[PDB]
Amino acid sequence: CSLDQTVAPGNLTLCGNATLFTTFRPKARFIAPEGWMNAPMGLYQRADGSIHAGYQSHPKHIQWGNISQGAAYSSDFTSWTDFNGSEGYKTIWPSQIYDIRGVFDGSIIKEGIDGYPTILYTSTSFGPLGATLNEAEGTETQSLAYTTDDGASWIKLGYGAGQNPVIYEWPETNLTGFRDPYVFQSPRLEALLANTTSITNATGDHFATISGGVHGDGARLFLYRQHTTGEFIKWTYLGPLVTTGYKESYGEWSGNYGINFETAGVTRLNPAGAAWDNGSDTTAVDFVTFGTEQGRADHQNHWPLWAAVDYEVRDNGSIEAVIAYSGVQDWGRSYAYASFPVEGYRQVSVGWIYEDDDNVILAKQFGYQGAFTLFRDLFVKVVENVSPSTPGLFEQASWSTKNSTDGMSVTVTTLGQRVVPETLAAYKGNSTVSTLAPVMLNESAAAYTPFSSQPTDRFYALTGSFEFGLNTTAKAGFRVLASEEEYTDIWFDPASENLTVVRTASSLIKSFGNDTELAKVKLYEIVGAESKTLNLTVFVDGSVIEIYANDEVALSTRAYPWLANSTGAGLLADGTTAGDVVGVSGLELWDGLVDAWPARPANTSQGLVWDGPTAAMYGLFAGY
Amino acid sequence: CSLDQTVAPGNLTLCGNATLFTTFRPKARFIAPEGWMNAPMGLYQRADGSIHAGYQSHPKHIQWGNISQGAAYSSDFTSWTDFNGSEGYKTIWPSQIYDIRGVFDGSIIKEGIDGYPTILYTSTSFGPLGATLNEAEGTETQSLAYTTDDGASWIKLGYGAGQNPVIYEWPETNLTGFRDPYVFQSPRLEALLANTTSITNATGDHFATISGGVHGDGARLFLYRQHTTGEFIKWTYLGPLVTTGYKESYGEWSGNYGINFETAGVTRLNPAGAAWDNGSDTTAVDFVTFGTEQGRADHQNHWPLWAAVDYEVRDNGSIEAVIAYSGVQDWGRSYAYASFPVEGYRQVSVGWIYEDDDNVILAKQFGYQGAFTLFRDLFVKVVENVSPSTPGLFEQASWSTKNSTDGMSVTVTTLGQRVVPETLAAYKGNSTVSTLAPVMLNESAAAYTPFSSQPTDRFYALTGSFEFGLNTTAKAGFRVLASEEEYTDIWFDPASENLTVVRTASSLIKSFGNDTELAKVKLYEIVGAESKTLNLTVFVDGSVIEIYANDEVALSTRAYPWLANSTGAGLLADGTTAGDVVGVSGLELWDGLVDAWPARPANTSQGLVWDGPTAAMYGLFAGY
Ligand SMILES: *[C@@H]1O[C@H](CO)[C@@H](O[C@@H]2O[C@H](CO)[C@@H](O[C@@H]3O[C@H](CO[C@H]4O[C@H](CO[C@H]5O[C@H](CO)[C@@H](O)[C@H](O)[C@@H]5O[C@H]5O[C@H](CO)[C@@H](O)[C@H](O)[C@@H]5O)[C@@H](O)[C@H](O[C@H]5O[C@H](CO)[C@@H](O)[C@H](O)[C@@H]5O)[C@@H]4O)[C@@H](O)[C@H](O[C@H]4O[C@H](CO)[C@@H](O)[C@H](O)[C@@H]4O[C@H]4O[C@H](CO)[C@@H](O)[C@H](O)[C@@H]4O[C@H]4O[C@H](CO)[C@@H](O)[C@H](O)[C@@H]4O)[C@@H]3O)[C@H](O)[C@H]2NC(C)=O)[C@H](O)[C@H]1NC(C)=O
Ligand SMILES: *[C@@H]1O[C@H](CO)[C@@H](O[C@@H]2O[C@H](CO)[C@@H](O[C@@H]3O[C@H](CO[C@H]4O[C@H](CO[C@H]5O[C@H](CO)[C@@H](O)[C@H](O)[C@@H]5O[C@H]5O[C@H](CO)[C@@H](O)[C@H](O)[C@@H]5O)[C@@H](O)[C@H](O[C@H]5O[C@H](CO)[C@@H](O)[C@H](O)[C@@H]5O)[C@@H]4O)[C@@H](O)[C@H](O[C@H]4O[C@H](CO)[C@@H](O)[C@H](O)[C@@H]4O[C@H]4O[C@H](CO)[C@@H](O)[C@H](O)[C@@H]4O[C@H]4O[C@H](CO)[C@@H](O)[C@H](O)[C@@H]4O)[C@@H]3O)[C@H](O)[C@H]2NC(C)=O)[C@H](O)[C@H]1NC(C)=O
Ligand SMILES: *[C@@H]1O[C@H](CO)[C@@H](O[C@@H]2O[C@H](CO)[C@@H](O[C@@H]3O[C@H](CO[C@H]4O[C@H](CO)[C@@H](O)[C@H](O[C@H]5O[C@H](CO)[C@@H](O)[C@H](O)[C@@H]5O)[C@@H]4O)[C@@H](O)[C@H](O[C@H]4O[C@H](CO)[C@@H](O)[C@H](O)[C@@H]4O[C@@H]4O[C@H](CO)[C@@H](O)[C@H](O)[C@@H]4O)[C@@H]3O)[C@H](O)[C@H]2NC(C)=O)[C@H](O)[C@H]1NC(C)=O
Ligand SMILES: *[C@@H]1O[C@H](CO)[C@@H](O[C@@H]2O[C@H](CO)[C@@H](O[C@@H]3O[C@H](CO[C@H]4O[C@H](CO)[C@@H](O)[C@H](O[C@H]5O[C@H](CO)[C@@H](O)[C@H](O)[C@@H]5O)[C@@H]4O)[C@@H](O)[C@H](O[C@H]4O[C@H](CO)[C@@H](O)[C@H](O)[C@@H]4O[C@@H]4O[C@H](CO)[C@@H](O)[C@H](O)[C@@H]4O)[C@@H]3O)[C@H](O)[C@H]2NC(C)=O)[C@H](O)[C@H]1NC(C)=O
Ligand SMILES: OC[C@H]1O[C@@](CO)(OC[C@@]2(OC[C@@]3(O[C@H]4O[C@H](CO)[C@@H](O)[C@H](O)[C@H]4O)O[C@H](CO)[C@@H](O)[C@@H]3O)O[C@H](CO)[C@@H](O)[C@@H]2O)[C@@H](O)[C@@H]1O
Ligand SMILES: OC[C@H]1O[C@@](CO)(OC[C@@]2(OC[C@@]3(O[C@H]4O[C@H](CO)[C@@H](O)[C@H](O)[C@H]4O)O[C@H](CO)[C@@H](O)[C@@H]3O)O[C@H](CO)[C@@H](O)[C@@H]2O)[C@@H](O)[C@@H]1O
Ligand SMILES: *[C@@H]1O[C@H](CO)[C@@H](O)[C@H](O)[C@H]1NC(C)=O
Ligand SMILES: *[C@@H]1O[C@H](CO)[C@@H](O)[C@H](O)[C@H]1NC(C)=O
Ligand SMILES: *[C@@H]1O[C@H](CO)[C@@H](O)[C@H](O)[C@H]1NC(C)=O
Ligand SMILES: *[C@@H]1O[C@H](CO)[C@@H](O)[C@H](O)[C@H]1NC(C)=O
Ligand SMILES: *[C@@H]1O[C@H](CO)[C@@H](O)[C@H](O)[C@H]1NC(C)=O
Ligand SMILES: *[C@@H]1O[C@H](CO)[C@@H](O)[C@H](O)[C@H]1NC(C)=O
Ligand SMILES: *[C@@H]1O[C@H](CO)[C@@H](O)[C@H](O)[C@H]1NC(C)=O
Ligand SMILES: *[C@@H]1O[C@H](CO)[C@@H](O)[C@H](O)[C@H]1NC(C)=O
Ligand SMILES: *[C@@H]1O[C@H](CO)[C@@H](O)[C@H](O)[C@H]1NC(C)=O
Ligand SMILES: *[C@@H]1O[C@H](CO)[C@@H](O)[C@H](O)[C@H]1NC(C)=O
Repeated sequence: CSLDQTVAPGNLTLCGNATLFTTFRPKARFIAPEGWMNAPMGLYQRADGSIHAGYQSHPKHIQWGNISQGAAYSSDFTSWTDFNGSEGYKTIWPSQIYDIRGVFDGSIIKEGIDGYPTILYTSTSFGPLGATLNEAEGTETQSLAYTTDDGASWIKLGYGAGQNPVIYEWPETNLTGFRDPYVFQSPRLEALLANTTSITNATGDHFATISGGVHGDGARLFLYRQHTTGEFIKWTYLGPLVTTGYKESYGEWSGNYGINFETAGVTRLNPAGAAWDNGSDTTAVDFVTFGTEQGRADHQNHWPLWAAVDYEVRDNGSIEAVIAYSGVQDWGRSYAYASFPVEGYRQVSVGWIYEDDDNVILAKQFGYQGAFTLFRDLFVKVVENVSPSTPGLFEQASWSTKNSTDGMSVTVTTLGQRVVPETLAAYKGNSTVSTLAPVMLNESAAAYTPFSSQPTDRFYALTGSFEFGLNTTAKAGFRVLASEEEYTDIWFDPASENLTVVRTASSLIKSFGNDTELAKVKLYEIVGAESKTLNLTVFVDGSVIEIYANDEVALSTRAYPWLANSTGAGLLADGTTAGDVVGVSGLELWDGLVDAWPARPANTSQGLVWDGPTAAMYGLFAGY
Repeated sequence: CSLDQTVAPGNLTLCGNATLFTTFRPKARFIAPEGWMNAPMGLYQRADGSIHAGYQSHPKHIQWGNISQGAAYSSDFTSWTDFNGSEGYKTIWPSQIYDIRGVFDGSIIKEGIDGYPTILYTSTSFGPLGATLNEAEGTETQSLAYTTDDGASWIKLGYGAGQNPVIYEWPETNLTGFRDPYVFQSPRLEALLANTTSITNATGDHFATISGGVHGDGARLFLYRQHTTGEFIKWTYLGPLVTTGYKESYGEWSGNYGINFETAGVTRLNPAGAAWDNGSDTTAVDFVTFGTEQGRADHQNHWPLWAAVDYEVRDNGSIEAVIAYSGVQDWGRSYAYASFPVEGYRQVSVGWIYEDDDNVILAKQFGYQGAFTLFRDLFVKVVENVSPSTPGLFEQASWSTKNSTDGMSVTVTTLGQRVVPETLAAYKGNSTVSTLAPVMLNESAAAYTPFSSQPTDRFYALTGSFEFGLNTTAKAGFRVLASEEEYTDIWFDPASENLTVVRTASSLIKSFGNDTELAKVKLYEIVGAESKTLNLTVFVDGSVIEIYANDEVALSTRAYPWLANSTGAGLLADGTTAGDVVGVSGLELWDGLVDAWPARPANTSQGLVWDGPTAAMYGLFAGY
């Protein structure tokens, strides 16, 4: 096997384990030291202000199995340090009959057992497990563990009656799934339920949702309430919080609700960030975020969605979250978004970006799979003075509209997402920053125009504001990871409202995915404006391309160019003329970003192992 | 609930957990501190000469489950000390996907991994498990662990390819079972296989049997050989060592071979004890000991058997053990005999005595279930100058006969069993010993004649030699645990050759078993003798009654009299007359025996617990 990146790639399947470890690997984001990772889990801000991040982990393997919590910490979301204990960077692992099949996703009770941070997680045991299988009660249960050393280790409650698992009875029959407990406090829900606590006897200050669905009848998010404040064993099922139909879609801007929910969370936001009011803040909005499965033909059958909801109290002392509008958290190769509270009235969200090697052709050669997204502040995005002639504005798809008294302008409300400012500041400050001159794209514009300053490697950020005419048919955007022979094109086409990532030339290596990514972006036209603007920011980090538009739309994807010089970037233009012009301004290149794992050497592989012939006998894990 | 043992028992099912802990509990033998125990395991003589004894254990429960190795040690087989570590008296427990369903029986490689004592044990995982179920490959595998601290703790090899489990492929299809690996060295088998090692490539100095069978086609003992000396991962299947038919019986003296073997072992003995010759000792005999299941209507469907075998070498480099004669290791409520080598050319055997509460009526009230038998030296019993007119002598059922040159006398050979002398010496020396006058049982004999000295509690031993006429129809024996209203009768009836334990009056508590126990005993008549003699020794230890006849026949059973004064003992006589007389001599009572667990308080209960509703969901363990 040749690793010569100045010539065409050979047959890379002949290369040894982890021989391509550094070739495509992100350096500026959260990623496991090696091996398989998936969903973020156990996220919390520790007492010292640092962030604890857990993740679903299978060290020394490149497929899922024996799933455990790997963990690390950071003071700024950006520069991280691994925990190191008796199980390396793992801090929770399968060890008991109730969780031996996997320590699945879980979330944090900050003041839990004996006052310590406490995780409620899905403990899995034997049997068919999956939304398309005939799962039985007991295969997925919910269990507790607590930490006396700020996440270096966790102590599980004992197995048995009145101990672990703490939630095991299915709340309804024929579930498609029963996992991913999300624990949260909610002055809002407490106020809504306060007149019904005699019906249920549940008066605790923590709520928990469990994600699932019902066979043949769509997804469900089940709401539990802690029975008594300061006691963590008894959780009382109230009722279904979110109920959607079998492969129901709210429309083109909203993905598809599939057959089963995963990793669902509940939050309340206002324009500044997290809102902890009881309903009295008229600017605050209740949101649910959730993954759905089997409602999508590609992207591992997974949609990471969100919905704004209006809560209604049922007669039996439960809550119906009625969906008001519904959107997409990320349109690309990401899933399993977890959100958590951060000091200063913030709610921060992070997800998992999977690879684009679904046939597992070069996974062993990588020696790892997966990374996180960047950490994102959630908030209510409010756009004032929106023109009523904005096309499709009153579909109110993934946004709400409020007319002015005179009917001449509209206020638009939707979910806002932006990269946490700590990361943007660290990235910019550690990079070589080039502030680029504005560019008018007209009849003289080439299809591709390289920036006047170029990246030096596969670790950079780009930003720009693209000003379009209101009736434009021109397209513009950014080309990244570019040489003559390999490149990835990020286009926005205002006439169709489509942001695309064209990957037909992303790599000479043909086994990686090359399908076109697509997001919908609504340019809310402002009253009196004779143009409409797209603010586009792109992070390039090894193989990750993570795109943000207007602090609203996110699209994560993957590109794996072979050639060492496929690092360039610049502007894309199509159909720009003397009359149909695209003005690009606020252009900036940040070359280098940050080394996110300063204590790690370049190659943190420990090799790969095979579980042997028993893996197929047990039938639980691939074994590699 | 009343614990008044001076009046009739009330409804004892109303009593709390462990309220009857001391009432019926053995004090002079190996028993767990509390809870459930079954099979002995991991038996070995440590480097300091002490004995390490493991056992199948489920603390704080009174039914089987989460099965683990509990352990203790002794310098003399008699006075024991518990290990105490992070898991109390447990030293191996379910902890990995491959053994999470139970750490089943295993045996010791004394010089194993890195020179340390090493256990090869059955590691169980999920799925139907049992001889009457449809078990699949992987549910029972065989795994290694080693100890660096003389049995205080064990370190398992890692899970995976080339590590644990080390034996997982079924050697034949449709097995009824695949467990209880018995590792042993054998100069005999090495010599027999030495000319065939090119066929198999297996040249190690350790052999291992695995116990099982084939659906519809009887039991099997599978023989493996360590592939290479000093290496413990690779074990090569040679072939079936013992093959018996579906519920085949060798006859009235031999139990029934059932459908599946459990806890099988292989040894070689001579008249003095263990034999380590290569075949050159003409006095040595090869033996297999084994449990069988589903060949018996009662006694938990279990026979603990043994067979003398003659080894034949197969063309494919394996061994057929052809059964020469076949007997019973214990005729009562015991099973799961394990044997192990002890210094001074000894092979020592010990089994598990279960309770007689098969409907689980008072198990919670006990707070424990099970004990060991006494430890027994195995040897070849040889009886010289046997008269050819001994009835049924040439059936050669569970013995062999060799005629003298002149045909006027016979040498009889069979398996000998006797209590280890360390235990007999300690028992006698710590007891109040009464040497009783000989008694002729004739026309004046009462049905029951109390001994001139009486026991003071339920912990004593009796011995006597009963001399019968060659054509007697009289019966005699011992009554034990006796008051006016409760008693247990041990009879021998030479005319039928039956040793019985009649338990119709054993207890006023009606929920315990009351069926009559039965053993066959052959009194080998000596040339020139005008009488035949039964040497009968009985140990009474709480509820255990353990009977030995002629250092050959063993019968363990249970009696649970309620009354505090049901402790007496004496002679039984039936049909003795002026002409048909039974002479009893060598009579001795040992009152008190030994406190086998001197560091333990009287009540070592830690209470009982319930696993909760998930026990029924997982379906593996009762949960209590
Ligand atoms: C099948 O069998 C399995 C094996 O038996 C079984 O698993 C075992 O289950 C039991 C029962 O649930 C578990 O026991 C619990 O353990 C908890 C602690 O767990 C952590 O620590 C242990 C032991 O720690 C040591 O040993 C290891 C090994 O050598 C070392 O690594 C450590 O350094 C440490 O060593 C020191 O201590 C040793 C002696 O113990 C010394 O020898 C040594 O020199 C050192 O000094 C670890 O083994 C655990 O690891 C395992 O589990 C983790 C996950 O948790 C895994 O990641 C890991 O891989 C291992 O599998 C773990 O790290 C105990 O806290 C717990 O005791 C509490 O609960 C019980 C009730 O259940 C009470 O009786 C008890 O009193 C305790 O409750 C009190 O305290 C807590 C807080 O401390 C309070 O919340 C509570 O309210 C209560 O308060 C009381 O006291 C207060 C203070 O005084 C007072 O204020 C209050 O008022 C009140 O009175 C319990 O002992 C055991 O860990 C499992 N073991 C394993 C290996 O899994 C399995 O379940 C069975 N399966 C089935 C299906 O049945
Ligand atoms: C799902 O995930 C699970 C979790 O990841 C996974 O289970 C884990 O599997 C791994 C991999 O198999 C296991 O790792 C092995 O561990 C062996 C030791 O195991 C014992 O000790 C550990 C750790 O001990 C400490 O930590 C605990 C907890 O705090 C304390 O209680 C102890 O006191 C002790 O603490 C000290 O050390 C800590 C740091 O480690 C310090 O922080 C602390 O301050 C103290 O100083 C225990 O956790 C184990 O307990 C568990 O298992 C037991 C049963 O074994 C249970 O009863 C218990 O409940 C727990 O479950 C246990 O007690 C290692 O020996 C082993 O490493 C050897 O093998 C690997 C290859 O596999 C080699 O890479 C490595 O080099 C070692 O091999 C060398 O050494 C041996 C002899 O020592 C030689 O035989 C060998 O040939 C080789 O020799 C080499 O070195 C020689 C010397 O230099 C040289 O001469 C030679 O030439 C040669 O070079 C390995 O690390 C891990 O234990 C499992 N953990 C658990 C919790 O189960 C599970 O499998 C996964 N499942 C699936 C389906 O995938
Ligand atoms: C003495 O020791 C015991 C341990 O053995 C210990 O714990 C008790 O253990 C017994 C079992 O021995 C448990 O009994 C079972 O209880 C089930 C119902 O339990 C519910 O109601 C109870 C009564 O109010 C509550 O106490 C329970 O609370 C505990 O558990 C919950 C979790 O559910 C936990 O949140 C709490 O904190 C408590 O820990 C609980 O709410 C019964 O379903 C079960 O019934 C079986 O057994 C009966 C008697 O044999 C039958 O009548 C039933 O039909 C059924 O048995 C059948 O058996 C067949 C054959 O196997 C099978 O095929 C059928 O399907 C069926 O199962 C049983 O009665 C008891 O709950 C438990 N108590 C606890 C934990 O508090 C004691 O605490 C200990 N005492 C002391 C003082 O220490
Ligand atoms: C690089 O990293 C790997 C870990 O990923 C590590 O270990 C190797 O891992 C691979 C899997 O990635 C193993 O491959 C499998 O091997 C099976 C046969 O193995 C036997 O032959 C080998 C070749 O001589 C031996 O090396 C093996 O020895 C080891 O294992 C034994 C225990 O059996 C142990 O005693 C020894 O000590 C060694 O540890 C062993 O004797 C194959 O059956 C298996 O085949 C599957 O995959 C193929 C390729 O995809 C297909 O062609 C097959 O059809 C089959 O896949 C199918 O998949 C579908 C879909 O899932 C399924 O439905 C079908 O049923 C079917 O399964 C596979 O090839 C490899 O054995 C293992 N090597 C080891 C442990 O040494 C490497 O060591 C590491 N390299 C380095 C240098 O570190
Ligand atoms: O680690 C468990 C936690 O992860 C979640 C959230 O993702 O559950 C994920 C889940 O499967 C993930 C898995 O499967 C996906 O990809 C497959 C191949 O394209 C596709 O067929 C599946 O429909 C899709 O779910 O991802 C990897 C491959 O990327 C694959 O090996 C995994 O199965 O994990 C559970 C058990 O595998 C599944 O039920 C579940 O969908 C969260 O819900 C869990 O807590
Ligand atoms: O601990 C596992 C090791 O023990 C052995 C040797 O005994 O396997 C025993 C075994 O079952 C023991 C068990 O069942 C017996 O009693 C039942 C009730 O009378 C009867 O129906 C069964 O046929 C008989 O096997 O004993 C207790 C009750 O005394 C009961 O709970 C147990 O099942 O353990 C395995 C799993 O339970 C069985 O497959 C096996 O027969 C040894 O072979 C194991 O290493
Ligand atoms: C990039 O590398 C390729 C292969 O070495 C080469 O053909 C090309 O000219 C290089 N330079 C570029 C794209 O500027
Ligand atoms: C409360 O009512 C809802 C709507 O009928 C139902 O789905 C839920 O199961 C009920 N909650 C209970 C029974 O706890
Ligand atoms: C909102 O404004 C638009 C444009 O003026 C108008 O068509 C629509 O009827 C208004 N809606 C309401 C509720 O007044
Ligand atoms: C570089 O990044 C580090 C780690 O995130 C950060 O702490 C530091 O402030 C950055 N340097 C700058 C902004 O000069
Ligand atoms: C824009 O995207 C939609 C999917 O939402 C698709 O149907 C349509 O064809 C696209 N149009 C163009 C011009 O890209
Ligand atoms: C034994 O105890 C019972 C009940 O207290 C009593 O009736 C009997 O007389 C006692 N004495 C004996 C058997 O010698
Ligand atoms: C050796 O021969 C015997 C008798 O045919 C057979 O049962 C056994 O499986 C053979 N051993 C092998 C194939 O290893
Ligand atoms: C053994 O001795 C008996 C009695 O003398 C005789 O009947 C029998 O035939 C003898 N057997 C042999 C093999 O000589
Ligand atoms: C009493 O028993 C102990 C423990 O088995 C033993 O060591 C001691 O020798 C015995 N006492 C005698 C024989 O006097
Ligand atoms: C002796 O035991 C056998 C069972 O081996 C039985 O068939 C026979 O009836 C018994 N006879 C007497 C008199 O007890």
